Amino acid sequence: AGAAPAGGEVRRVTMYAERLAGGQMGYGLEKGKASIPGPLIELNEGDTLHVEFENTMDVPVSLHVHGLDYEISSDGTKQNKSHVEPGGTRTYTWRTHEPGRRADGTWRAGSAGYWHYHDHVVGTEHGTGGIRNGLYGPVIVRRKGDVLPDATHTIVFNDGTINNRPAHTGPNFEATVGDRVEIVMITHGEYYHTFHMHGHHWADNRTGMLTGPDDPSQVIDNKICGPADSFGFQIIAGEGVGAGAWMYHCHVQSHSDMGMVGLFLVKKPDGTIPGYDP
Amino acid sequence: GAAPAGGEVRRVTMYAERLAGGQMGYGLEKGKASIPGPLIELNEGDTLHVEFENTMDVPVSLHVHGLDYEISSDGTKQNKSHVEPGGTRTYTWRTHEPGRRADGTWRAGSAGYWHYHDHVVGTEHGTGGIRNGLYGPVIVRRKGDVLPDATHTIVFNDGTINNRPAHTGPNFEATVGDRVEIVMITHGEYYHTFHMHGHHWADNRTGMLTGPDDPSQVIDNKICGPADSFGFQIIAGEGVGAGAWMYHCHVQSHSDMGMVGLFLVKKPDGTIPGY
Amino acid sequence: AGAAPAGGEVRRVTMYAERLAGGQMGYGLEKGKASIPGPLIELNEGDTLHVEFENTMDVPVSLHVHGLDYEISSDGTKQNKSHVEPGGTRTYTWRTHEPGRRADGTWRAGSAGYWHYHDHVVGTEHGTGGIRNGLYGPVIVRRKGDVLPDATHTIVFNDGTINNRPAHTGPNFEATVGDRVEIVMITHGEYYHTFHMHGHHWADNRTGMLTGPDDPSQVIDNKICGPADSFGFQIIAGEGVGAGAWMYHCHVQSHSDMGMVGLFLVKKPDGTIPGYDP
Ligand SMILES: [Cu+2]
Ligand SMILES: [Cu+2]
Ligand SMILES: [Cu+2]
Ligand SMILES: [Cu+2]
Ligand SMILES: [Cu+2]
Ligand SMILES: [Cu+2]
Ligand SMILES: [Cu+2]
Ligand SMILES: [Cu+2]
Ligand SMILES: [Cu+2]
Ligand SMILES: [Cu+2]
Ligand SMILES: [Cu+2]
Repeated sequence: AGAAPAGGEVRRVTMYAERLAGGQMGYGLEKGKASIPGPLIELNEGDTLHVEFENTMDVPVSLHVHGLDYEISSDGTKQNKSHVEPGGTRTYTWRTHEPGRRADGTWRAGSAGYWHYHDHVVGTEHGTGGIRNGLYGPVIVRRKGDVLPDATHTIVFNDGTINNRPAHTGPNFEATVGDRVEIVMITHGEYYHTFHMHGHHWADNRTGMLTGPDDPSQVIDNKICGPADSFGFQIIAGEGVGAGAWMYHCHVQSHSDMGMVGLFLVKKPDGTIPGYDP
Repeated sequence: GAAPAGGEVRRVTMYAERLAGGQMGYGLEKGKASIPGPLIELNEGDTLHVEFENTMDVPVSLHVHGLDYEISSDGTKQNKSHVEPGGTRTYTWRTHEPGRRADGTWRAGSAGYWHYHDHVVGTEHGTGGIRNGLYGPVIVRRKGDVLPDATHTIVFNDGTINNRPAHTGPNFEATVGDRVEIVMITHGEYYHTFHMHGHHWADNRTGMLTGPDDPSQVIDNKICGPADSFGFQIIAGEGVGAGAWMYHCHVQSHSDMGMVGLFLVKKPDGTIPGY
Repeated sequence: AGAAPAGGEVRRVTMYAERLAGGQMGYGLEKGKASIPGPLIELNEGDTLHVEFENTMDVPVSLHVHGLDYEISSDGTKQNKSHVEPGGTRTYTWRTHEPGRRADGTWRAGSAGYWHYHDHVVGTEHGTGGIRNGLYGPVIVRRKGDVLPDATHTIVFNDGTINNRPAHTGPNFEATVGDRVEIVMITHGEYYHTFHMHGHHWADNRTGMLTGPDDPSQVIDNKICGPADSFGFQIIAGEGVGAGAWMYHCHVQSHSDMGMVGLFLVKKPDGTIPGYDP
């Protein structure tokens, strides 16, 4: 229960790229704790982030980010010699800005939104191998006053997997009726997808909720997405529909049949989920 | 005509039936199933009880997008909310108006262009049921929405329009000046792009800009994937006049192989120049 | 540069459809100077354009435009005999209109937007051959008061090529830090794509810029698009990021690996590009 403050802090974090089991690779904030997706990075508009990056891996790796402000030296491409050699370290810097009126009279959009970072050098100079291996994660940049959620869950459609998981293994997320639940939805790889949530719905705009009665944004429960698309939203769990095992899945039929499905488990306050019997 | 405030409790019967050629369809009366299924129209606030009967020999279900439904009306075998052969079940859809929540945020209303479809035939995601034709449109209107003269539903289902054989339309007729509503739904395996000659719409809830402050892009071509639904109203012939106005998927092999139809816009005298 | 005036002029131009080398086909405003993409057409809402069209080729050809007001005789399809026979001429007329209140109290959208024209009869009755061969070009319709760019660049994803160019050959576009640069981005053919620009971002609305602090449009740097989609935007070159070779590419991973890539070369005021060697 709260809102994002105004930003402008200089922030620091250590990040590592590490091999994981089965040919996978992940980003982590502590050694041996790499995850797919990588760790959620949250900033308020105006914040600067210095990522003190370490490549623990035996092959080059990079960190490229969407939406945020970065100089070429933090592009994270071989083009710009801003990759990281094996065993090497590098500080990537991401800046963000508030919205404001330009001198030419136009309005400059702020950095706020649902973004993501990923590798750009593993396998190919566009990171095809590193992204396939799991080198991706979410970045939320919040505008002053944006509503904060009770929990945030990241769902990545990477080719024919969710979060590089084996088919038919979710992931599942739990909430209680009334929780404000934030979804970060990212796509990667070769395929288009359509993200669908049973029992819930959001506005197709920056925050996923209408700004008020004048917001003409479409309200949807199904959204087409392709490689490197990112969007997000906040829903009220069970709003107008109640507790239950609410499925979410890609709606491309073969993709849902092959396992691109998971559960949003919404509990009443007493913890019950009517009719859930897996 | 403009939509009123909703709030009524409404009722329909619906049946799932086998149709010719391994197809299956929904209908509001027995032996009268259609593909797409019947158009369901509600005002925000309405409740709909669908007294549903599975007349076929395989399980079927009814799952809806966008509307408010309890988990018992999800329409999946996972919840045992499917309908066994010969069975019946009442699925209930509710709808709500927009309004501010107690937490201070704005809750969107139910209004928009939605759809219902099977979730259990062939697979536990309805792949065979959707392929066979078990889909239909639902429109929920907001108080004050302008009402159209006609509503036409165009479903891109895999490589087909409305499960029709290639190059068989469908076509739709209007008169210049008619306010025509299009419901545009996609199902199956493929992405598509919907395109209309001679006409354009806003990429927002209603397909019409709300006024001069609406920044929505105006378009005549829209990418869509399985279970996407959108809709819009056009003034037939507005700024362009009468004629056989093509619509089609703009994916080139799809338009070449048959996902094309005609919006046949008539002069007042009933004729179409150039057709 | 400034702002678009109110429209309402009646304009005329010659257009030719011509064969080019390698089995290609292009539109041009001067005989012998066709190009792929075709010439940029720019109109202010309310303007009329009479295109005096000549088919110099040995196959029937047409001119079909998106978004604009055209009568059935300027549809440019075989079904109403508005194609152009080999050697023939025809006047295609495009009209446009301002937004306005209808007498019924509803709001009529204006013609403004990022549009395109292309063939509709070469090879198939949907122009599959003509489009593949290069018969496509951009149309911009501006609203009174739209900000004018310093330059406009057109990027067409046509099947697996950019602008029918051999793979890995760009195109590249040059700008100086602070330039107001306009991108028109058109897709054609068989495939879906995702368009991504490093170092830059835009608003997913008509103009690509937020109208002000009440515009809830998502700000993005990645956008899914399919055959005959058109969108555009304006960016301030290097805004918040500095000079550099800023890659743009399809983000479908194999497409970026197969050469659907180019460079937005943003130069320092001294004309140099840091970290880039030509
Ligand atoms: Cu890139
Ligand atoms: Cu998918
Ligand atoms: Cu659903
Ligand atoms: Cu990327
Ligand atoms: Cu489902
Ligand atoms: Cu298609
Ligand atoms: Cu067209
Ligand atoms: Cu569905
Ligand atoms: Cu066409
Ligand atoms: Cu591509
Ligand atoms: Cu077209």
